Amino acid sequence: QQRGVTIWLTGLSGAGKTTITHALEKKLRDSGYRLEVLDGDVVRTNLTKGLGFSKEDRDTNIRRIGFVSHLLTRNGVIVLVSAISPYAAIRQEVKHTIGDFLEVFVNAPLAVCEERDVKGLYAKARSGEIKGFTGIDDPYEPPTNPDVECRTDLEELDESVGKIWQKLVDLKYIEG
Amino acid sequence: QRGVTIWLTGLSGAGKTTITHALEKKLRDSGYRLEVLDGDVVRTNLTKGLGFSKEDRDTNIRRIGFVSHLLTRNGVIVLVSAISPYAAIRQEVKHTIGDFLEVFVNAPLAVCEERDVKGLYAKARSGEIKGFTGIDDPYEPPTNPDVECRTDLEELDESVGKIWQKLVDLKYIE
Ligand SMILES: Nc1ncnc2c1ncn2[C@@H]1O[C@H](COP(=O)(O)OS(=O)(=O)O)[C@@H](O)[C@H]1O
Ligand SMILES: Nc1ncnc2c1ncn2[C@@H]1O[C@H](COP(=O)(O)OS(=O)(=O)O)[C@@H](O)[C@H]1O
Repeated sequence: QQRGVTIWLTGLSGAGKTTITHALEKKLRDSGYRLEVLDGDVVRTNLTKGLGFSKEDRDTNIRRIGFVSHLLTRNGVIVLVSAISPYAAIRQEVKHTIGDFLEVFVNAPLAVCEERDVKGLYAKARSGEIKGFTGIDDPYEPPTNPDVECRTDLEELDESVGKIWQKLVDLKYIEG
Repeated sequence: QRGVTIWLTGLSGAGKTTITHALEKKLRDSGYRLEVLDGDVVRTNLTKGLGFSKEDRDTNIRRIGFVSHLLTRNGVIVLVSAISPYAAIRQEVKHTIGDFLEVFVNAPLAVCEERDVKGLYAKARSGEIKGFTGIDDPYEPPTNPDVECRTDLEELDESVGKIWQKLVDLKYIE
């Protein structure tokens, strides 16, 4: 049994949002659930191609992802969003529009993300090669009341996915 | 019942929006699950910021196709109303979506220009607006649409009826 819902992963670059998204996607698909993934890194090559990382463009980006997530959710689809989405007021705006919405705070310390520097972006932010990088010289406003929080430096992947899954069960979006 | 994109293409003023709304009502009143993506409306949200250059119309149509695809493959009936003047781009979206009906809303340029519903034809003729479809920008008519509605020669009910019957024939609806 399946009801529409947007599962919204927010957090720093490198915090592990994509990894959780993919593991959660697999778990859901293997149970027969109907889903769509909207990953910021990927949709910025199509749906939101042309946008940069100014405040205006991040707002446009998140609002556009929210638009598509809303249409899918209200038609019964489970939508997995993975996007830095650093502005709380914008996340709240999307949550309010969609209603069936779960905010997942993928919470890793800045220092941990910077040490791994998976795509080399932190070093480029520090040197000034890149301007306005989230967490270094651009805001990240952490969720104050997320529905699920995953402290990825302190919990195993299965534990993080498990908490999202259990929340979906508790709220009866998927079968227990 | 089955997902499908119903894609209305045609000149400004040809009657696309009127057919869309009438079709939407008929589908909803029969219990069907749908979404409408009207070019005039999505250009205030989904495609806000784009103009009417070739590259912007391509971006516009491709982005509408992106959303239509995700909805269609999840069982939703999607009604698109957009000038979509480039045949190759309509074909590209049709190919991506698969379950796609191209509806040619075909009114003569002269009929659309004489009504000039939004005053845009007069603005195109004076040069107030540049690159207006059918006046100084292309419209490439479908050569093999799934349904054609000659709105200057058909009653609204007849145009809607043909789209409905096509949906029935192809088993998208009961
Ligand atoms: N200035 C930047 N700030 C954050 N991420 C950036 C920046 N420049 C490039 N990126 C890349 O863009 C990705 C973030 O895109 P989004 O999740 O779509 O951002 S968001 O702020 O608009 O939500 C990061 O994973 C990173 O790879
Ligand atoms: N240069 C223009 N050409 C066509 N339509 C225009 C133009 N400028 C403003 N408009 C308005 O924009 C609408 C067309 O938008 P679309 O259907 O989204 O066009 S499309 O070519 O990109 O598919 C028309 O109904 C008309 O009202």
